[PDB]
Amino acid sequence: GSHMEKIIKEKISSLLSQEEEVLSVEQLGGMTNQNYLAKTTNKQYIVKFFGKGTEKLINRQDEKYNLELLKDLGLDVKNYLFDIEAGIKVNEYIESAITLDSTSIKTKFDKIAPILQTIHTSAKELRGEFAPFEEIKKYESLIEEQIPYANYESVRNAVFSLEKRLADLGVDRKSCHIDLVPENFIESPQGRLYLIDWEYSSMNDPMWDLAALFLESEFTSQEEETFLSHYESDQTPVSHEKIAIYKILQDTIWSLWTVYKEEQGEDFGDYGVNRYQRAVKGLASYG
Amino acid sequence: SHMEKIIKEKISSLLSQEEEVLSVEQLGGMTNQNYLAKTTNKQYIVKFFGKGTEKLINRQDEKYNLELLKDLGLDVKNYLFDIEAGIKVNEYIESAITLDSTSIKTKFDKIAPILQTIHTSAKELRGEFAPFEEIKKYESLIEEQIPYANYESVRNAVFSLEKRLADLGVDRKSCHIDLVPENFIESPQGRLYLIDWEYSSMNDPMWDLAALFLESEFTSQEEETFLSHYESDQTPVSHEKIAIYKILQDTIWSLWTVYKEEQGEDFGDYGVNRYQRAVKGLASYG
Ligand SMILES: C[N+](C)(C)CCO
Ligand SMILES: C[N+](C)(C)CCO
Repeated sequence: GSHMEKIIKEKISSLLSQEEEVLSVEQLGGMTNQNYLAKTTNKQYIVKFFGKGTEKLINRQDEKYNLELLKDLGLDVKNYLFDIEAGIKVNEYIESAITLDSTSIKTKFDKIAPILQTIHTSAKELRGEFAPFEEIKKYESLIEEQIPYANYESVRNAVFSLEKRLADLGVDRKSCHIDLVPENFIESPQGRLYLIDWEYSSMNDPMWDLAALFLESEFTSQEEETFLSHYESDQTPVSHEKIAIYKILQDTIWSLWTVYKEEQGEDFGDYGVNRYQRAVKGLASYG
Repeated sequence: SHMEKIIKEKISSLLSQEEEVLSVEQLGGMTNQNYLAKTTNKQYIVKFFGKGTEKLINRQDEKYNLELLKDLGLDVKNYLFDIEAGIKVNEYIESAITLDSTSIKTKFDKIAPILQTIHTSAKELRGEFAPFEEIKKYESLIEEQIPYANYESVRNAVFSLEKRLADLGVDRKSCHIDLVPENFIESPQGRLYLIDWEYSSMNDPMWDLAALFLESEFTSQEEETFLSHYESDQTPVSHEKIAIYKILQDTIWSLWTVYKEEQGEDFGDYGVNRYQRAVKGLASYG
């Protein structure tokens, strides 16, 4: 316990049917939000309190709209409560589910590719657009201290030169998840894969999501080619160069996100610097 | 030579009063019979349509297509196109550099915008290049049995790619269809010409890219570099489609070779080597 325990009980009893009590409340990991697992008599619930500083990062009204909008696709787990004023959301917790990792993900291509095809060709108009260069400027002005990363102004300029390349290649605007870390995929006992945690989801080019999938799980070149044969279709075209560019933009943006989050109280060790350095490496190989 | 005579006869109407034919030599070439006529002030390519090629190429469409493609300024000047005589006469670019599989690798910045120009031309060429239909076409034209080993099984494998292409999406654009490096000619004034449009037809642009890569044996790094010059919002690129079209080209042109050899040509090992590269491609693709 206890006051956090009290709040969590104070906030999920309205979901508890006649004759039901909370057995235990456990803290979970997580990067964006303050997460808990509430175990009850009948079932378990994921409780997510909006993380430190995230109000500037995520439009929570947009997120709520997007959760409702995407429900019929059946990709995510259920949301039981989404209460913006209280700063809380409660999701279904899938029992005996397996959370994917960078190793186990390599065995699930035939399940992941159709999930991504589903969202990318859904025609869903999400509230909010992910404009990568605008996002960089966003994190720049949110960060109070100077950005700690070496040679930033020059790296930033090299990164911004990619905007013209993207415009020349053509940028698509489709519903995207935006954050394809392997832990966002869970497999239930029946063998059904779910894609969870849509809080960053926004309109973007689908090559962003492919880049994220590949980067976050460190796909090999062969693995990328094999995944792409699962994914590529008339309705889901693939540009390899766009993927390479979005990998650089992602490392750039999330390294900045890390600086912001760490000013808001977090500590992610070397997460931020490692991503930044990978962006620099990506730039050198690209250019 | 009676050859001398008919050549003089044909380009006669192009020459003036004391303008004369200095010499005539035989050129290389795989589809037609080609000759260089050197005259007082101009040099001309004289092309006699190859034996049996009327079955392969619609010459009336080719003439039409020539006219339609003129305002793009890609080809050299055509002076004569006589279907009845079975002859065309083009300008021969003096002291031009004919590109080869080596020199083509230094010309990406000139080639990519040529291919962008044709592929985004919005022009409706007469003739559609449907590769699986083209395979069936060659099979019907070939009189003896196709000599290639295990052909039925290989053909089966090749035809299994029709459905893959349909699932990837097939575009329909004006294409050159025959991008051997020798079809690129560099003038001493600096411009690159793309010549010999006789196979040009509506097709997926990934076919032209596959032909360019395959005929000059691009390395994968060279392909990637080339695609950096070519890829754009208007000219999107699919790596898998390029790989499939390479297999299709090797198959089709191996059959073209059997057909041509039945007309009396001898291309040495060209046919079997292309067929076997399709076999190799199919193995590497699966
Ligand atoms: C959003 N990050 C990519 C920074 C990790 C969160 O899943
Ligand atoms: C048409 N081939 C590809 C067989 C060679 C002619 O350029």
